[PDB]
Amino acid sequence: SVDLIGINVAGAEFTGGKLPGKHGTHYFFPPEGYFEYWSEQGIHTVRFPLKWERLQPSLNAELDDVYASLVDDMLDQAKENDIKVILDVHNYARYRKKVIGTEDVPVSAYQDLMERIAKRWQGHDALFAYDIMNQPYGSADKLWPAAAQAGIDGVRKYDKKRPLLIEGASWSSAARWPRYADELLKLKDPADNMVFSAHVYIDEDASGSYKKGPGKDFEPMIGVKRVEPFVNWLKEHGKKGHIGEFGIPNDDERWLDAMDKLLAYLNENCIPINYWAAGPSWGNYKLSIEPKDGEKRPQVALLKKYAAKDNCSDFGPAKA
Repeated sequence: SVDLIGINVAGAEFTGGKLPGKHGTHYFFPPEGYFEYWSEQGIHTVRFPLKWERLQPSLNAELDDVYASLVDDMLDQAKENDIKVILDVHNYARYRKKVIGTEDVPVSAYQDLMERIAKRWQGHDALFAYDIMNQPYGSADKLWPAAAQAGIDGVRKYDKKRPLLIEGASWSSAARWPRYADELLKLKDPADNMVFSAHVYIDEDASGSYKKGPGKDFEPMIGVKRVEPFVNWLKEHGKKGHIGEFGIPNDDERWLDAMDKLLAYLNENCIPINYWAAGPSWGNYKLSIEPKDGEKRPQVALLKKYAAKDNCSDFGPAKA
């Protein structure tokens, strides 16, 4: 099923400079009982960041036993709690800081990673989709379309059915999406099951850092206005879409109003969202919606309201 409302569950990609790092010290997978809470809240789709260097510390090599087994366990817990999982290679189109498509990181090495991910997990019922790369940006933008094709070809060697979530250049910006997405139109999927996934934050610079408050002339429609270029591109080209990241602070009604207006527009166009972020080890991080004693999470009420209004059977927007 295609749920319009989902959440990022972040933690396995934390402390990216510590490689391999130690589970429970530098990075964190869901503990036992984690998925039960979100399932009870009516949230059944999760986007799950993974760090490429931890899954595959040598290019072209077998996946790391320890880290890949933690993914096995998390997928098992998801299935036990009726959670659908989008695996996210959360790597900015880079491996050990080098862009996919340079001599350091050939596209064939990225294809190898995606083959191994699909080979290991295509048989797992909790796996819903592959978000093949988080936020290409900067020096990776030009080479990203060719890298995306290699990642698509990699998954399709072993999984010929599941959707592939294809992000865009410039941090997968929804607001700037049509400026760069021309070369994504040339991507070819033999299974014809690609879904484009953009990101949107509503601080001034759209980084999602929220260094300041809303500001005097804050526009409540800012979220809608920043996803319109993306949704209109989908309609113009007959494509399907998705929003892989959006989040807001908990400390101003203006943020919540903009979130409500955004969710209404996504609902009208059958565009799913993955809120950023839940996760087992966020502490007092400003964008965390994980429960924490004494910290309010008004964003969750909005996600629940729109989960009850989900009447879509597929990724939109519908061609009508």
